[PDB]
Amino acid sequence: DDCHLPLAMIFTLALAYGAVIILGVSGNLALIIIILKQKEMRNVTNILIVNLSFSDLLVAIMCLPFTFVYTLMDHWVFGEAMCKLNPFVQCVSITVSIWSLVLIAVERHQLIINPRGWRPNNRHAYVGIAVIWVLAVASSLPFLIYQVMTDEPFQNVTLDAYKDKYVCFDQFPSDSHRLSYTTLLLVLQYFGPLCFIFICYFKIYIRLKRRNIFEMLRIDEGLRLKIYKDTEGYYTIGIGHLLTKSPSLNAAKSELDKAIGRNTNGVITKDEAEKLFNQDVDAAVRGILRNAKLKPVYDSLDAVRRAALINMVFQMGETGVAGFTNSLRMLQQKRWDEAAVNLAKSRWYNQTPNRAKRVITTFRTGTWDAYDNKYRSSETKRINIMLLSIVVAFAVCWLPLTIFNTVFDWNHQIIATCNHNLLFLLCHLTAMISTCVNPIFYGFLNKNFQRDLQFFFNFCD
Ligand SMILES: COC(=O)C1=C(C)NC(C)=C(C(=O)OC)C1c1cccc(NC(=O)NCCCN2CCC(c3cccc(OC)c3)CC2)c1
Repeated sequence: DDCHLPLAMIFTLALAYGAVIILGVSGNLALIIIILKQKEMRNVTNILIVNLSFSDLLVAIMCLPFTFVYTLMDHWVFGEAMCKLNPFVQCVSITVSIWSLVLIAVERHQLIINPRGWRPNNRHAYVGIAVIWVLAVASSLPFLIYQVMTDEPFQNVTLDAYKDKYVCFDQFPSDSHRLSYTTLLLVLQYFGPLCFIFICYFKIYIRLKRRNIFEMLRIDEGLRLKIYKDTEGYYTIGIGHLLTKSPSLNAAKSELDKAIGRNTNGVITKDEAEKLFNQDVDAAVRGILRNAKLKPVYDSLDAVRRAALINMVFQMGETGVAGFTNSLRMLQQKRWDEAAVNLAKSRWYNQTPNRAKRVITTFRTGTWDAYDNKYRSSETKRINIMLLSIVVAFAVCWLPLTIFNTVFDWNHQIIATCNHNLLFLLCHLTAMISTCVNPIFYGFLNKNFQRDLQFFFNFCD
């Protein structure tokens, strides 16, 4: 066989695997214990995170050490029971994690669409996790059924006359049966769901940008649920939405019952106000793009700075903002500090300083730091970025082993060498690291958990 694996690699790997056990097993068990006993911190997202780290506890116990030890041997010393479970319990774990991450993305998407009235009773999450586990066990079953432990190796193993040497290998009906199962598993259970997860998180980001523009105008133009007479003298409702220039209150009430399409009687809801504000934002955007002066300036700006421009259109109008000739020129040319000086030298700034000072600070920094009251928008931005990073870390971790496994499923004829076993252990370890990314991203990036894990570890002493 001309084979020779060095002990300089073996011990370094044993240290690396042992580190991923003590960081994984403890971290995933700490994440569970904290969320479980800490009631009210056990929300739909957190319940699915406990389910996610429970599967990562199984692959760390049932699969991780047995695969490493078997690789360094020409025979399976753990029995038929541990042999058949190895690909099954690993597959179930990848699948449960995939669907639990899918469910988290759907829950986060429902929260960004409707945060006000979304009060979910955890029973739908318990229903989800049960369906996920039944779906995972079912789809993974052929690995358990077709994994074999026979003392009849395909290849020459080292002689041992006193004991019968057994080998743990996959023995599917045929190569087409194995390859067909494996390719739709990889496509429909790995790539497929992941694509959908990223689709949701993109849709979350897009709807969050439009709701950030809502919070900006709420603080400035003001959110009113009753038909009120504005500075001009005409009837308005919500965030500066004009009904009619008609002086009759009943004539103005008729426009609201037409805009909403419901018998309002002068009173509308918080959600009803956001729906019309978003329509005005689109109407303003359409106008800004129709405006030759304001179109190159809007196109130049980022999401935050475009909102500062929209806030200005909502206040002065299109002909109003167009009058800021030299200031818009500077904003177009990305001179944020120079433009902040010029926008303060206006008749707009002197008249409405409180609003202007905020709009100017947003045009200079390019962030919602001017509107510090909006800290609720800043928190869910951090949570969704962390949750997306968990998905990417999961996808990247398993990707080298997923490639190694398919490459050798199509090239099943190829004999396992010392170079293959080293490459496999480097892929297996990277995949095993996914067990650690769940508590490290939910600990060192989550503010609630980092202080809580320290007030539990030091409390034990
Ligand atoms: C829903 O997503 C999934 O279910 C999976 C993903 C995403 N990610 C991994 C790592 C999987 C896994 O661990 O599932 C249990 C399965 C999966 C995917 C594709 C393909 C496969 N193929 C097989 O298991 N073939 C059966 C043959 C497996 N052999 C791979 C090579 C290995 C080996 C080991 C040492 C040296 C070698 O050199 C030739 C070869 C021996 C076992 C699995």
